[PDB]
Amino acid sequence: MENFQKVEKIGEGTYGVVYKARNKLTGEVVALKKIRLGVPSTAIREISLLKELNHPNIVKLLDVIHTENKLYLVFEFLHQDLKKFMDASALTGIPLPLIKSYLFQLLQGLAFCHSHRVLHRDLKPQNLLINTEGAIKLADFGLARAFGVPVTLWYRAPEILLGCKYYSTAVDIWSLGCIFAEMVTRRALFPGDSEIDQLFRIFRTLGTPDEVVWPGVTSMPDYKPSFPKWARQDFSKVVPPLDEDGRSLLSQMLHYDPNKRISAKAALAHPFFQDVTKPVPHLRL
Ligand SMILES: C[C@@H](O)[C@@H](C)Oc1nc(Nc2ccc([S@](=N)(=O)C3CC3)cc2)ncc1Br
Repeated sequence: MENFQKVEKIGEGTYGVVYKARNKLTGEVVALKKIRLGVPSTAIREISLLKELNHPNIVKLLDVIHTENKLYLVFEFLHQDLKKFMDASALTGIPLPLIKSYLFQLLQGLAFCHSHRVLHRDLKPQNLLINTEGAIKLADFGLARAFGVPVTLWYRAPEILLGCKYYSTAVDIWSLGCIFAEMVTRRALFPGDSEIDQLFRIFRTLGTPDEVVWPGVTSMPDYKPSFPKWARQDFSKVVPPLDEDGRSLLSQMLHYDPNKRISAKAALAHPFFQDVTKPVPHLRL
């Protein structure tokens, strides 16, 4: 920490506080994360593995600093998050080709991390970071598991909400699916204020799941036979004015059954991405 000069606080939550900071002697400008507490050894090993994990759509973890029995993480700094960018574009909306770029790259990031069996688990607009060049990257990949972390529910896959202890990479596709739809419509897709309300907002839109669409669902830990039975709605109603290609890909990203939910790899090949390009955004910094 004495090697770093804090500039401003840019975030807070699970893992504590995040600062924009300058390395007092290199001059490099970084994002510094102080982890919230010595540090268990399994957490050190796992975070060390994450440092290896380099890809253009993943926020580079530059340095792990474990000292005075605290853990600091030093990340590359990007200048804006997707939430602020969505708020600033709320009057016009983000152009579809930039949405498509951002989705494509984000699926590239997941594909990569998933091929290394690394899971995000807590995707949200504040974890997705952009630059002036038209790139977008995922921040905090693998932190949940490295740290054994057990509040925004809005992007939570139904299998987590119904009490699956052993969930898969499919939980990140679900989240990214809810973010895709939010970019398109300019409203959060499932804005739950509690876990049951989150679940029930999902059921009211996609239909109450059952054994036919999701084998095994009724035996899940927090499944209750007393759940109300709502009928599924048309995506044409959910995400106007996304085209049929985009709606087809979204529904596959929002399959109830995690084994039927599209992989990031397969999603990259979806016809929605046939005319993808890489626009640059208008960022006001
Ligand atoms: C993912 C989340 O904890 C974050 C904190 O981490 C990072 N944040 C950033 N940069 C950054 C994040 C937010 C904003 S913002 N849209 O202006 C916010 C309203 C103030 C600007 C830059 N760069 C690497 C990391 Br890692």
